[PDB]
Amino acid sequence: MFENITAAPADPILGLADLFRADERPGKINLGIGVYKDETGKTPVLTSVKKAEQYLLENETTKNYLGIDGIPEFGRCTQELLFGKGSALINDKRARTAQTPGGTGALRVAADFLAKNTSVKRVWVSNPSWPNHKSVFNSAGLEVREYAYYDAENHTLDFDALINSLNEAQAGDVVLFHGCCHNPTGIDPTLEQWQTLAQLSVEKGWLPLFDFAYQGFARGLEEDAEGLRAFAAMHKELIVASSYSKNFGLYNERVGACTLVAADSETVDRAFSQMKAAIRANYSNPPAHGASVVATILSNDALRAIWEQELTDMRQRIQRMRQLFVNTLQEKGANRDFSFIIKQNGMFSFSGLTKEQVLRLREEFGVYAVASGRVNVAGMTPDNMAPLCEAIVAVL
Amino acid sequence: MFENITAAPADPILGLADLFRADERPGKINLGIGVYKDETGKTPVLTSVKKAEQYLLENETTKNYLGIDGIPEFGRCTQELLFGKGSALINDKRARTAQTPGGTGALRVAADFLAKNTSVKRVWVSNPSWPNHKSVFNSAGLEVREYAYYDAENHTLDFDALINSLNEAQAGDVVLFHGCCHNPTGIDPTLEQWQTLAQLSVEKGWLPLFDFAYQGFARGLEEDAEGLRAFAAMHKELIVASSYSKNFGLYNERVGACTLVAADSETVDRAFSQMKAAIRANYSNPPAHGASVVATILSNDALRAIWEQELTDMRQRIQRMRQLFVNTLQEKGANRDFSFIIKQNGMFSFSGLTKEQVLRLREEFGVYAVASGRVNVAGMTPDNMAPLCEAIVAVL
Ligand SMILES: *Cc1c(COP(=O)(O)O)cnc(C)c1O
Ligand SMILES: *Cc1c(COP(=O)(O)O)cnc(C)c1O
Repeated sequence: MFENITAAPADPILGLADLFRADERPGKINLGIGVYKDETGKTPVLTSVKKAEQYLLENETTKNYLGIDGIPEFGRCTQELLFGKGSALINDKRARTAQTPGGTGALRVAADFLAKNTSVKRVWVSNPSWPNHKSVFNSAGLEVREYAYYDAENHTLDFDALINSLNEAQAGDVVLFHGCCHNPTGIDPTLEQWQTLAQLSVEKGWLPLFDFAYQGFARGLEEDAEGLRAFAAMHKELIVASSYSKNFGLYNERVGACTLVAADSETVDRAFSQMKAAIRANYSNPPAHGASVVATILSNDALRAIWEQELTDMRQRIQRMRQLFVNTLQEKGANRDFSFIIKQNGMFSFSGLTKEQVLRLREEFGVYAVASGRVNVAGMTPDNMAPLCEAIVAVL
Repeated sequence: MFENITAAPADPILGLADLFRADERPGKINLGIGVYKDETGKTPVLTSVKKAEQYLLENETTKNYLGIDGIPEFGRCTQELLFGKGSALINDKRARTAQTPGGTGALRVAADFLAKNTSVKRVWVSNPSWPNHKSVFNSAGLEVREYAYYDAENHTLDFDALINSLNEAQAGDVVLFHGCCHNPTGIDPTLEQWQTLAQLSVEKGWLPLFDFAYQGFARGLEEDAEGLRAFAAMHKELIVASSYSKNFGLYNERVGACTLVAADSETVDRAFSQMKAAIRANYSNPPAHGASVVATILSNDALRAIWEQELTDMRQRIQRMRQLFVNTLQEKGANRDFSFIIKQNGMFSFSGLTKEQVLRLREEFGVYAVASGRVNVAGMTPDNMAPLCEAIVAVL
């Protein structure tokens, strides 16, 4: 039944790792990773989540099943992080949050729910976007379409092409928005554009799906949700797949949320019964440990203050190398002007390199990066900086 | 898009819990739960997994993503538990194990893989079986069929009806077998029947899917896998969805495995690339904590010996109340003879009651049970025994 021919193909970024370890040579630099790294190259456990883990060891007395939608505490800590404390959405009981395995886990649950209970047939994702978005949505029977976003040239958001392209969408189409700037480009909407897009969607009938995975890495936790909240003000129904992998550095514990908002509490509960039916048929109920850590910190004033200092250090560190890479590039020769790197938010950026400068950089220079030219600046440190900017000047 | 009409319906066992807490009265007894409970009514964390959790707090230094198929250690600890140490299957590199979120998580992954990469269209599950089996398989586009198993009368396995019914299956049909006896009935195959069914399947062309969730609760870890191994000897390809929820009492950490075996290593790796493609499009990669606890204990001789003493206490405790319930039923009046309860393995058993003796037992007697008459004997203790056997004699 399986013997002879089934198939393959390698993940874009995930197969690039098995030639990082294999290289002998001194220099070897991996940008092209997807996690954060500190000035010494490690992805440490946060001081704050180690404290909440000692709390959980001493306090937990059972390991019994969680409800299908998880830990209540977690759900409202999420709603308050995504929307704010005083939001018409929370006091009006318009939102329901399922605790889910990672942000990908939340998108597959948005997907199965939508594919099975709704009339939705296409979702519109940006070009470029995170490659695993097509697979999650195609696995739920939905085909994916693309709306312009960058193209390239000016190194910015091509606002008029995204809209002239978004007009080809009909009214029960989902359009997926990145809340916290864009993987792979780091490019925003400005608040005035998020407002210009929230009205459009209200008038054309799109149903927005915000993918929000890097909240806290652009200007701060609150400022990073103003796009979302600018749409949550205008919408009756919306969906958000949030993740706590990159901000609680809780990557392998699989900690995410799928929030559904619906117009009123009676509707959102009927809808959320089917979202819970979807989940029951996938993994049955969510992993407790990581969500138990996120809810213990977010509800403890001491702990939550150490976490926020730790998110501000990561955030400040990435900003530093955006600032420092574009400077070392100037004082190391540098052909092209890279000023665009600064205010392009978060960990990833398109270096601008061709799919030939990347392979020249990788075969015999030791710098790794994704062939699309996407680099992770959190893979950059101060004493690996000038070996890296030198290698890049060598190829233009 | 969601406002007005979507839908509902309640889970068989999972909705029965919200009227357990709501009852004031003294007596209130919940059988109809799905977890183990000790002689005092609690589902404690195992001594052994608390020790492995202190080890993990002191030792882990990162929380970075696991590969798609998880922790290597976990995978071979599983292969050695499912198949034995010296198995042609392991030394010949014929099996690949993905670490998965719970046993349900492994079945949805068997399902998506099969539905998308294979010609499989129907799977045959027993009547009765675990109700969430139809949903997992239907969500993957597969319809479910049923093979006779119990019907009722003799209170045993109706061997000839299951086979006369299994002949209506064609050759790329999956037939799902419960390895460790049967949810909901606790009824086996004997080893001589598992051998009689392994040949049948080899000759008709079925592809077996073993669901193995209660390994260690019938006679012991090894004896409980002899059905599986009696088929793994005869088969070229097979699938098993194993779970560590009920034996490591690790319920909410979501710890399971999906093992694929294929005829040779080159095939099973091609097949397992697509199984990993399936997983990537669902939750991306599995939760680390619980699997990290299972692999730390199974690879430590001290620790693994405390765990096995703890699995033998649970196993001995359930046997005790099977023994004691059928005795208190004799000395408390008792109409019918309940001798069938003993050697009917594990936690659940069909009490034999009608869907009217259950509702009489629940509305004004305080004993809870699933309407199908399924009881959890681990919900039975020594000083709740004679209140419960008394209530049952009262209704016949
Ligand atoms: C990382 C990421 C996710 C999901 O991350 P998890 O590791 O599953 O929490 C979702 N969307 C985008 C755009 C991401 O970058
Ligand atoms: C409990 C059970 C499972 C899966 O359990 P998890 O809680 O997800 O580990 C699968 N099959 C049967 C027959 C079960 O009883």
